[PDB]
Amino acid sequence: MANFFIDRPIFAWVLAILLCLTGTLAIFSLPVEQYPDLAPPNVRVTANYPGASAQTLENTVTQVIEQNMTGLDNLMYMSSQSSGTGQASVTLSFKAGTDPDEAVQQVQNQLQSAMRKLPQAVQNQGVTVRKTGDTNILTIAFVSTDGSMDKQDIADYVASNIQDPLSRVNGVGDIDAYGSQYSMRIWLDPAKLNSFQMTAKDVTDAIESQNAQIAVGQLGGTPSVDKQALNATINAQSLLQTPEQFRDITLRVNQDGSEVRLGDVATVEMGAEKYDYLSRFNGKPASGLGVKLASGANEMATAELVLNRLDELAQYFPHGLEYKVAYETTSFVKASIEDVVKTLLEAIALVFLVMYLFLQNFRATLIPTIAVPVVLMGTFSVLYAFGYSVNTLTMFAMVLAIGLLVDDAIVVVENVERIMSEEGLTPREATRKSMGQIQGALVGIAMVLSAVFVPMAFFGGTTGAIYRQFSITIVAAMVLSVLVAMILTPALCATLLKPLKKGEHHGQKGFFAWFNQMFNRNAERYEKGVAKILHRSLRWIVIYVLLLGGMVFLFLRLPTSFLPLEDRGMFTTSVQLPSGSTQQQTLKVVEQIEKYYFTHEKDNIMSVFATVGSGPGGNGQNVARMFIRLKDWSERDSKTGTSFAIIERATKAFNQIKEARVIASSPPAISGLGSSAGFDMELQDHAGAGHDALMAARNQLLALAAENPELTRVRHNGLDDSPQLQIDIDQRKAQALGVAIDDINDTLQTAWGSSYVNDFMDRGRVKKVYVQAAAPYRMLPDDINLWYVRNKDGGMVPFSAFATSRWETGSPRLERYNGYSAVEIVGEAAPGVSTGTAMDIMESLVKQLPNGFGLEWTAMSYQERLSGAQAPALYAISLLVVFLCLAALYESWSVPFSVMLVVPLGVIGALLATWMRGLENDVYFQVGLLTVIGLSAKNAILIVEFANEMNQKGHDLFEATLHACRQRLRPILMTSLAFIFGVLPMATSTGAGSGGQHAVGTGVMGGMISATILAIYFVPLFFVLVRRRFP
Repeated sequence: MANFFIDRPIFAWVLAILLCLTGTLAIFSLPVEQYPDLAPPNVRVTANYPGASAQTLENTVTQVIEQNMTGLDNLMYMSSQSSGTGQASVTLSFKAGTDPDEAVQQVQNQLQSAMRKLPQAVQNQGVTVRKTGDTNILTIAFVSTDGSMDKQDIADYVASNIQDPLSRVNGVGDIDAYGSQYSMRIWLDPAKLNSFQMTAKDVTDAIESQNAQIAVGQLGGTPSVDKQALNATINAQSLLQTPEQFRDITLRVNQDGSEVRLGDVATVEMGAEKYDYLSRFNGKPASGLGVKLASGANEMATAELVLNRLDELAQYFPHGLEYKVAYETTSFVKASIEDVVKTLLEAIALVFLVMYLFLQNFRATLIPTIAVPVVLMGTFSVLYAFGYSVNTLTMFAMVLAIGLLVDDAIVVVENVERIMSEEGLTPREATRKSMGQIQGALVGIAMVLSAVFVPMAFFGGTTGAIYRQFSITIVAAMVLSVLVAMILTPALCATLLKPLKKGEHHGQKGFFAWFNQMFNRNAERYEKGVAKILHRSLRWIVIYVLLLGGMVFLFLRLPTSFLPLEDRGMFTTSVQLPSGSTQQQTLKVVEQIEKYYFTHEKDNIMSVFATVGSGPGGNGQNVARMFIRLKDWSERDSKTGTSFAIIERATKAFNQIKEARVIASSPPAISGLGSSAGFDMELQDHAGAGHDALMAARNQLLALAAENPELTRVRHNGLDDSPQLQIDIDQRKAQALGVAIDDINDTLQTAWGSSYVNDFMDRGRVKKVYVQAAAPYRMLPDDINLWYVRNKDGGMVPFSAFATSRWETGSPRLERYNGYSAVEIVGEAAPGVSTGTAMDIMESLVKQLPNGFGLEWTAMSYQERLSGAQAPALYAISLLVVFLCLAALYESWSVPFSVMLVVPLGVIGALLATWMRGLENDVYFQVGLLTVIGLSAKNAILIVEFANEMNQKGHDLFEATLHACRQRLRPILMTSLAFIFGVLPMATSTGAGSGGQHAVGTGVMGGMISATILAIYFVPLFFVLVRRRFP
């Protein structure tokens, strides 16, 4: 095919132009983001029962939903939790590859069956089915500088005027709000109600009757009289708006003309619907607004548009109110893209530099400078065709892929240059000769490289998708480069490469002449060394065995991780007070934490956005979450001001706070990924022994795990049991007094708990109406006796006559896994112990527990259980395919063994480098290891192919091998030096994303150095041995 395009340069140019144009269009079209959708589709069903308990919520909502979530497709497992707050969450985790839209549609369809079975209050509150894969782009906090606007006012203004326009931006998918909008609040007073012989049910009925919209009908609705004049819509009373109107709601009118209004028995104010959240920004009350990206759009552009629109809205803000960004991802992703494109351009520049250093021809130097960009455009086109996008992973693969295309261009241009400068052939004739002698080698290289990179695509789970991104990117780049190498590059070498090789060589003096002399001397020394090692094989065979053993040792010593941690610009601090603690104490602890942040780590912090009333382990009054944002990477020191150093200091500082367990942590890149040491287990109760038996079994299992040295940091993710109040309503006594049990239950539910009675309109927006007791009358257990219920005769019966309260213990949050009462016991495998071994130890411990208690692994542990040693099988198949392709290429069964033995040569250097630098065996290291394997394999393939060709034509074995290794020295050195210097900025990058860049740079640098040093000697040795034996 190469000879076809050598005579037709215009055809190759046309194809290159088409590829470049398509690549440009793809670049303009494809999305850009930090990471793609890499997680099994998880769907969460959230139901809210105001004032409910954990037991009541589980009985009436959680179990009902679970029993109807049947018939779902690709459902890995079901996890549910019922919290004492009044929120029940059912999480349905589907298998990887399931369509998220289909999954959420199925979950919604199954929920519709059980909607009527839910309690009326739960239905009124609304049950929403949403994915859990939400990625928050920004967390904007609105704070009143003047102080005129209170927290409730700020939240209402945001929900009214800000949440609407921002949600209409193209890239916005969802906008979470951390504040509660204004809602009409009615605070009942038991003494007043008893004074007027009223009840909470009367108030609820009056509100529902006097605050409603009624559609009467039409004035001339068909059928009508013969000569009806007009047809007009008829309307009736409208929703009440002001709190004063609610105070005028007439409960009853006395026979004397006196009236009893709603304001007479209650206090009406416009407050928040949910008082649980106490969001605070930099010590001042504030409300948050989290915007989440819609799939398929640029997160950077979406964030920019959201900020621009909010700036537009900022012109109409009331005095005092200002919007502050407490969390941003635009800076990190912009820095990542800038670093990737900088590395690509610098790699191209270094390719130019090395090409002019070795070949010393300007046009020959241009030849690869124009061949790499067309391959890049082709790769971008393929990525757009496959539906991919510019991610961190895809960009890293593109950086890795730069080695292969550069290597192909280097080898072809160097071969044609050598033919021109030695045989004196015409540029066209030299190109034809080079293509004739290297044509099959390129196809074999393409096939073996594909076999190197393809198998990692078929791994399962989130790690499987992460590997698939790199695999597809690199394979597309390799195929495009091979196609370009056989089409475009020969045309360039035959067209724009001047025949004056002698003239080009003649005009050489200074550093170029000295470099040529040094290279000639080093090549002579290398050839002499190769001859020496060929004449003495046993020592170097022993050396190879020792290198293999050291490779095994270093692989065993390398810790394993999934993604490196980078200074993302912010970290998160969490606070959890002991159970049964009010939100005032949590606020005090949060104030202490933020004072610490603003005092000591002042030089690095920029803004801390706390949120009392929610956080890890479930929402509650004793749980708080804080988002701490740091300054730009340049401003803070890169030695003592790094995010890791800040959290290291904070954890030491936070561990001295006995009040609550406050722990600082850095957010993971992907929520799905977890630490390799850690594991998740769900100790279930199959026999239905009860909650108390389950808790006792959990305590025993935790004790056993703490005893075992193979398990470290084992704990439950749930909440420990807390005291609760049990009201005993004497049914017989209540009925003897004449009271109705339904009235008692309604009074308790709408007095102590809330009651979403109806809706009202405020400033053109509908807001909820809640009826509940005033704060001082729902605090102590003795506040129950303050209420009075009305019997049949109309008299008021005290609550103490038919009720008694006692203290008991109950779990604040009840959790279920796959429909069984379970507790999530999370632990971490001890260092030096296999994760599978830790899981087996935990399973044995669960066996030691009393019967009826099983175990089920979740998330990462379950994924590991499913994917059992798939990688060894996939790479064994890959090795077999490589062997078959090489045997076909070399027309022998023994020669391919020579190439396959060079794989350990390049991996030992990468292992040694990543071990010395202290890095770990992350996925980036895996990709770099595969790339260095591929490059070493390509070098060995070229060497053995040249040697085999010369031997077949007749050149002895020793002489042929020496000549082949002499010929291949220059291109191998050229490619190795170019790739090393291209990835050197990655290995020494300080700033955003330094983690993955350091990983890839160190791995590639070590691997390439080791390969280019060892292979150039060992490959001739292997070839000579196998050809001597002829097996």
